[PDB]
Amino acid sequence: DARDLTAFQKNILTVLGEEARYGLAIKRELEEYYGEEVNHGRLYPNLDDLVNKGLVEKSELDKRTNEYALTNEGFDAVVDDLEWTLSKFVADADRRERVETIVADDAAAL
Amino acid sequence: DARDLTAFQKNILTVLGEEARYGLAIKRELEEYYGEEVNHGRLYPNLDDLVNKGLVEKSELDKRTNEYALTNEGFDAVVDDLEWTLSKFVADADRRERVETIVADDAAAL
Ligand SMILES: [Cl-]
Ligand SMILES: [Cl-]
Ligand SMILES: [Cl-]
Ligand SMILES: [Cl-]
Ligand SMILES: [Cl-]
Ligand SMILES: [Cl-]
Ligand SMILES: [Cl-]
Ligand SMILES: [Cl-]
Ligand SMILES: [Cl-]
Ligand SMILES: [Cl-]
Ligand SMILES: [Cl-]
Ligand SMILES: [Cl-]
Ligand SMILES: [Cl-]
Ligand SMILES: [Cl-]
Ligand SMILES: [Cl-]
Ligand SMILES: [Cl-]
Ligand SMILES: [Cl-]
Ligand SMILES: [Cl-]
Ligand SMILES: [Cl-]
Ligand SMILES: [Cl-]
Ligand SMILES: [Cl-]
Ligand SMILES: [Cl-]
Ligand SMILES: [Cl-]
Ligand SMILES: [Cl-]
Ligand SMILES: [Cl-]
Repeated sequence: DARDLTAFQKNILTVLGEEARYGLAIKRELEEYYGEEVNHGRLYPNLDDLVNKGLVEKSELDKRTNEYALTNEGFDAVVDDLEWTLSKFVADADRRERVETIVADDAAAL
Repeated sequence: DARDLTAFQKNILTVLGEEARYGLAIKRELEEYYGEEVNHGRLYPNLDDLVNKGLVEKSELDKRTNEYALTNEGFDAVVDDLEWTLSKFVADADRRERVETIVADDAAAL
């Protein structure tokens, strides 16, 4: 599994689970999550790690810009952790109601 | 913030989101997740960290039950990360349906 990834690496995969993105756009999504700046020197070595692990695929677009996307193995890692999180969180009917409301509101906002 | 926690620390919170637990029980749940041993010396220093951060407490349910449990702030942290994860995962109708099915199957197992 990918269950030994860092939180930062897992968050990259979560970002790419929404859609494929350029490196700079991943950085912005992570900054919005953390509420803090994310340095290029942290992001890109971690992207290279995820590509080497087969969880992310890279597509070069010019010379300063790459597009990154989940592989199926990377998507499986996102789903695996979501399934585990939900298995623990959905502990009674009120928890089930909370989750279902979140999902339906996210879908309605699309 | 709770968004700066390590993956290991976030996984403790997830375990306690299911129910309050004795330390040895947290260890078991984490070992089932990771598929590798989790040493005393990794788990308990991090439990102490989460207590000092106000996310976990030692609770005394009755006179003979003293377990680890989420504080209100710890529960907020678990919900906050689930909300962010779902906001990125629920990216179209098929993703919506997938999460609905995960939740329904979890609920049925209760
Ligand atoms: Cl981490
Ligand atoms: Cl991290
Ligand atoms: Cl994480
Ligand atoms: Cl983008
Ligand atoms: Cl870029
Ligand atoms: Cl960009
Ligand atoms: Cl998750
Ligand atoms: Cl699971
Ligand atoms: Cl309930
Ligand atoms: Cl709830
Ligand atoms: Cl309901
Ligand atoms: Cl609700
Ligand atoms: Cl227990
Ligand atoms: Cl114990
Ligand atoms: Cl123990
Ligand atoms: Cl026990
Ligand atoms: Cl498992
Ligand atoms: Cl305490
Ligand atoms: Cl709680
Ligand atoms: Cl999550
Ligand atoms: Cl959010
Ligand atoms: Cl899907
Ligand atoms: Cl059902
Ligand atoms: Cl059933
Ligand atoms: Cl049934």
